[PDB]
Amino acid sequence: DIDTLISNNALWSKMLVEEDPGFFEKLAQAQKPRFLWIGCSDSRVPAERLTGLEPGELFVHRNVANLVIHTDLNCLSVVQYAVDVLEVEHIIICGHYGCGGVQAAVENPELGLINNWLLHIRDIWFKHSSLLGEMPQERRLDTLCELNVMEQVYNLGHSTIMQSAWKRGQKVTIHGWAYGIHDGLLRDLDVTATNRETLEQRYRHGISNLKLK
Amino acid sequence: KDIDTLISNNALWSKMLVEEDPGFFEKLAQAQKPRFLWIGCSDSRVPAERLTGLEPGELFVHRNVANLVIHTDLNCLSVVQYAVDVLEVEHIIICGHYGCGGVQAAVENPELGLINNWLLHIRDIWFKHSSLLGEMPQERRLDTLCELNVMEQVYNLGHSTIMQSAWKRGQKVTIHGWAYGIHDGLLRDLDVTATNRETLEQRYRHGISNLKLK
Amino acid sequence: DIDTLISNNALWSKMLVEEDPGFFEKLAQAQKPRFLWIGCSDSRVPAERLTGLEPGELFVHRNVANLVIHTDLNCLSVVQYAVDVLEVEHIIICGHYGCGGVQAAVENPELGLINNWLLHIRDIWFKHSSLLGEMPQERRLDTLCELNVMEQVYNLGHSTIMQSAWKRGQKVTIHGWAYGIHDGLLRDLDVTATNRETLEQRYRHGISNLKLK
Amino acid sequence: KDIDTLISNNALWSKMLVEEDPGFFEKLAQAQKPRFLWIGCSDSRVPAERLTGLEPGELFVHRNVANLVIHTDLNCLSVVQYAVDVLEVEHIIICGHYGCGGVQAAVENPELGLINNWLLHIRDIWFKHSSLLGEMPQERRLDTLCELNVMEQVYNLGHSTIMQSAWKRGQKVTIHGWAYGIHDGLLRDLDVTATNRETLEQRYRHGISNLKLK
Ligand SMILES: [Zn+2]
Ligand SMILES: [Zn+2]
Ligand SMILES: [Zn+2]
Ligand SMILES: [Zn+2]
Repeated sequence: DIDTLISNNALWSKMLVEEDPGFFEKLAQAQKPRFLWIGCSDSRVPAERLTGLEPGELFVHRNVANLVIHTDLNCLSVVQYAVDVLEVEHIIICGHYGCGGVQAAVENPELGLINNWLLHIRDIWFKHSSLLGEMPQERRLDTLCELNVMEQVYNLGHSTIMQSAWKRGQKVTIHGWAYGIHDGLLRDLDVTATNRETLEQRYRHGISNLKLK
Repeated sequence: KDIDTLISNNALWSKMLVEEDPGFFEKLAQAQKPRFLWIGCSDSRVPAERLTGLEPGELFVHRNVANLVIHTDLNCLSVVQYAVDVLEVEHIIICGHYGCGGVQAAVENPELGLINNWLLHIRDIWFKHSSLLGEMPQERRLDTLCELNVMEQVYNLGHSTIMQSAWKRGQKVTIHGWAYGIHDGLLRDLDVTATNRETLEQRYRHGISNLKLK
Repeated sequence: DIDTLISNNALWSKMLVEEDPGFFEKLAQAQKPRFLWIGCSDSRVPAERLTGLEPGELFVHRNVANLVIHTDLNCLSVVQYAVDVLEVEHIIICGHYGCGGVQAAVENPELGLINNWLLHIRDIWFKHSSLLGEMPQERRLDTLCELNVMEQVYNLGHSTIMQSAWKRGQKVTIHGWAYGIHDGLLRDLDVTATNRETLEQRYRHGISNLKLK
Repeated sequence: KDIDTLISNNALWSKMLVEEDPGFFEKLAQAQKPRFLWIGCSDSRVPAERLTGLEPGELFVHRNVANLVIHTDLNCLSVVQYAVDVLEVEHIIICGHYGCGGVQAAVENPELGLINNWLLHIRDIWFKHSSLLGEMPQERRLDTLCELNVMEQVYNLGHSTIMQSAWKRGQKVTIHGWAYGIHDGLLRDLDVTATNRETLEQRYRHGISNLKLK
């Protein structure tokens, strides 16, 4: 309960204050994050734990099914601030196998308001219908999870924010990853782009190397 | 740390667990709906998992700049609706933190670009409480605004059709407004906890009143 | 100038007050609109003029390139109010040939913020690349204008707002139209749907009857 | 009127023009950028073309419920940005109208569903001016709110990065706040016209002050 959490915070804080009174000293030392993590609200496994990144190195955004919608100002505001103000060098979009958002999109359950958000994933399911169709029933949702991350990476790269940052020569690299709850091992979908040209090439080869695998 | 470093940490981290504690992945595999929805800032100075001492999978999370719950932001509203109507979280926490770069930039409109539009929502608050903040010892305004902001977002959340509907349906959901600083990482309950429509209107005023009289 | 407009309003009002003092009396007579028109901000030719509809019969929404984005709360709020509150019986999405939004999307000119909005049209251009590709250069933009309207109609029909209204049995029909500035003659794209089932069928046959024509 | 009726009107209407006045389509064919951006309500009780007496193609238009210019609404902001930076409109008009169903529903929160979230933005205003409206003769509040709303949206527009940037670039753009009623269809300039950042802050207060002292 809320009481338990409050208790935890107290103890947790107390402990650190003693053992490592410097812990809060480091944090007090303004360290601009160098990475922007865009993941799902499910947050099955915190980004910090998966990567060993320490708090302060990560600027974070989370929504249902880790989407980067062309016109979602919430995510775009996070991206623009991180890129233009914090000047992060890396942006990572991470999905996860078994994601409830991804599943709900396909198993179209009348969940309410949230379904509108999920229609963006449904567009993807239909876009890659042949590929998804030509494969085992049990492999489709996971493949869709990967297709989603790749499509969002593509959207991120085409945002005016990224196009303008690359055009002016700023150094920003975007990545697309995914992981399962059975080992928490990150899988690089290999759609890493450092400019507008590689974005296209990596998108193309990524989608095609799935049809081959 | 370059990308390859992060991937290296994960590989090793996962290997040790797989061996050392396979139980970790079993707990995770066990589909247990989150009970809390955390709405924090993208700055994420101290991860909510650390702060609350919760295990992964116990929290449904949403993060945006300066932790806002804008009346018409479908991103945050969709997270909320899914959590409440689908995952049925019992608690929703909006947590801010003193020193937030968003809150600061909002009052110092540094011409940061696109992000400024999002921050005008904090500026509205800065002006709304101009007297309370004007009678403030300057160097204590940004921290106050930080708390004022959290309270306003809690207010907006309680007023969302999502929340009004849930409460009317008689569903058990409590919303909280917290804050903490990076000197102790200690959470301060802003005393704006609401469990229904009535409590919402009251606790809200009796949350702002505190500061304007203390 | 602003002065001219103000002058016009005065005269226009004065005139009517005399000739037809009842004009404002009818308006004063609360007449819930029966149609919702969703068109482009260009508004080359006002909806009222194209259809002969009189003010008050039309509830209206306008954005660049007449889009109905899965997650655009502005348009969705107009739709939900019109459907659930005003109970309009008809919703019409109307595009127009030569639309600057449609052209800008393809001729990808770095126009600023607006380009993010237009990425939704670009998705369509690429979705129907084969069809568009297998046709005259001069016919592509106009065809894209039509494809856009059909895709937005499809989006509208899949919104939770429409799905829930149809499921509960409310009578709502959605249409997709377009017109050119050379004759202002409305062309029915024929994707009219009265329920969730006809929506799918009309979408399918509409897209396919274009490839044939 | 059923759909087929509307299509019939168009067919006939177009035929007569094609014959009677072919010049109409020539004027239209002549690409002449709009000079005004009109932001009105979806109610559209009286089309702006009628109100201003403008020809088609002279106005770039945007309509939403209760004519709002929300800080973070990308729909309206994209229309604005395109009009200002691309079409280079010289004037932007935000026009409200007394009796607006959105303004009314906002203060009477009838549990209309999704639309209520959008209307919370008007409610914020209703509360913001609680005294001015509290010292109002009740039956005159909704019309006041209507005007207050327009002024607030004009304020939000002037503060958008889009507008701030344009003005800083030294681009000539003027924003206006109007309103009218369906008894005379006469436009009332709410006196909140702004041509730059300075004028914006001033005219804004000197627009609200009028009402709170008159
Ligand atoms: Zn997920
Ligand atoms: Zn922050
Ligand atoms: Zn257009
Ligand atoms: Zn209205």
